[PDB]
Amino acid sequence: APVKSQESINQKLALVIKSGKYTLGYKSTVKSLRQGKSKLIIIAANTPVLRKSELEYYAMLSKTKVYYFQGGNNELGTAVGKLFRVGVVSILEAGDSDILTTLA
Repeated sequence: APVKSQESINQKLALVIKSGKYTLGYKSTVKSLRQGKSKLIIIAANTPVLRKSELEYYAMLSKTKVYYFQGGNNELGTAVGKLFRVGVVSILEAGDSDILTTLA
């Protein structure tokens, strides 16, 4: 619902995911964050303190920005395939648009 126009992060991130490199769902992000290889994580859930903080810890172990898209709707599933129905994503080689040096 793009009245919360922060939501256009989805639009720019799908524009990226068209050819820039990503990972999807807790284990898949946690994997490639522990590979150090991200520059941005999306967490589209109203995420509890210990689970946000572990993602945030991997964002800090890697060199990665954190974006809490925490509106329960998680419209981010438009960029990545809504089947997860919470939107935890991370972006690595964004070789398309600037997104993770614009959010920096």
